[PDB]
Amino acid sequence: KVLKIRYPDDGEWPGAPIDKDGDGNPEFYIEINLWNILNATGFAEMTYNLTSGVLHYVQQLDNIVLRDRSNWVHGYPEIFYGNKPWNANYATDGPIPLPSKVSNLTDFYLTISYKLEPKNGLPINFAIESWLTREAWRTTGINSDEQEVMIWIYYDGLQPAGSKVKEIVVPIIVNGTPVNATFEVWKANIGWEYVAFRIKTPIKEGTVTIPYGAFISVAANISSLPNYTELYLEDVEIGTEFGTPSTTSAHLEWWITNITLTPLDRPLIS
Ligand SMILES: OC[C@H]1O[C@@H](O[C@H]2[C@H](O)[C@@H](O)[C@H](O[C@@H]3[C@@H](O)[C@H](O[C@H]4[C@H](O)[C@@H](O)[C@H](O)O[C@@H]4CO)O[C@H](CO)[C@H]3O)O[C@@H]2CO)[C@H](O)[C@@H](O)[C@@H]1O
Ligand SMILES: [Ca+2]
Ligand SMILES: [Ca+2]
Repeated sequence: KVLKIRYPDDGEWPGAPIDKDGDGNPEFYIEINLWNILNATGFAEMTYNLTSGVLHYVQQLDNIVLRDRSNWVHGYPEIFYGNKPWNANYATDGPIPLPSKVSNLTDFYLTISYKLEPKNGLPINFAIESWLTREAWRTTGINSDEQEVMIWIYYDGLQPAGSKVKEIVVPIIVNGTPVNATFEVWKANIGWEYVAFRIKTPIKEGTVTIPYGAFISVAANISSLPNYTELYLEDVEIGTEFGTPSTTSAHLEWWITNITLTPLDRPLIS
């Protein structure tokens, strides 16, 4: 009834599938993903109560030494749907067929109910991201003709990579009320093309619905990549990046009670 992963007990890369019907196809996949931490004291723990429906992340890390300061953040504990293209983990038991080529995909809403509690001014975000790859089922990383898209609905003390391009309006739902929100658009070349959308009014808790195609359509429009609509939307990842090169302790807790992807009857890109 309860799934738990823990760093450092489970190794360098704790992770597990959420497979509530035990059918061998996960609905979601969880990872602690401390990808830029070389060593730390303390622990990080992610639990998922299958019975009550709550994901709870608890982190108390100290003595943090990074693998590369130039990566800036320490890690990205997360839950995702689809095929994460950095490893052999995947979750495909859901209504949206990911991976699929962006030219063939439905638009969809993403709704998340959550609460964030970073401690002591820890720099964090709450970021949704997707990777867009040239092959359908990538498991060995990302190339320079591919894209990373993030959507930050909370942040404190972090800025996206690269340069600010523009601001856009995206209609979202916040705590049940539809509302025009503003997103900053940022773009970088970091070994692949990176496009980030950073809300101008961060939301530290509640229920938020976003239209995924509004973001992928702007990412397509501003891209420098050839043949963009041939790329595959591999996954949708939801997690909190945290830390800076100056951060040596990182205590954080969060909860997610619901993630829903709702297909629409319209193309992703418009
Ligand atoms: O699963 C076990 C296998 O793990 C392999 O290592 C993987 C690791 O699982 C995976 O989680 C890691 O992914 C990170 C990716 O989350 C991160 O994304 C960044 C992004 O680059 C950055 O631009 C944006 O700002 O933030 C994102 C979130 O913080 O990117 C880094 C690459 O820079 C990824 O490392 O990828 C690992 C491989 O690099 C082990 O290799 C394997 O042995 C093991 O069996
Ligand atoms: Ca399943
Ligand atoms: Ca994978």
